[PDB]
Amino acid sequence: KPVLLKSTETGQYLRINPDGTVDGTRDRSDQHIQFQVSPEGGGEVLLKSTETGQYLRINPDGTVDGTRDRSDQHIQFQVSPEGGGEVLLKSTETGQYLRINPDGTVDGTRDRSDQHIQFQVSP
Repeated sequence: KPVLLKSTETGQYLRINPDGTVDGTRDRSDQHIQFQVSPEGGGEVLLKSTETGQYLRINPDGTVDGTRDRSDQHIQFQVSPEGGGEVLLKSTETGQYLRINPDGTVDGTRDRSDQHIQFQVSP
């Protein structure tokens, strides 16, 4: 089933836009905030835009975008329970956590103590 990925701090939902950019929004009418979680091998997941088919990618330089390249090694995530229903979403290849900043940009950070990397996943 499609889930939403909401940063607990800003109430912003992760969005992959058709043009490949990734950002945050509070417009729950946006069809582009729905994701399909699917398995990659035994312990990782992919986070796919239901509407566009793009996978969330954290690049080595910390930028976050969408790709349909299934061979990409920067689309695999580990989900860690953070207590209180919240989870962190960590890219396995680079050790970066997904972050939604207050200005609505989305990027990666290795800093596990950052307050903008906690997500609430809802159906």
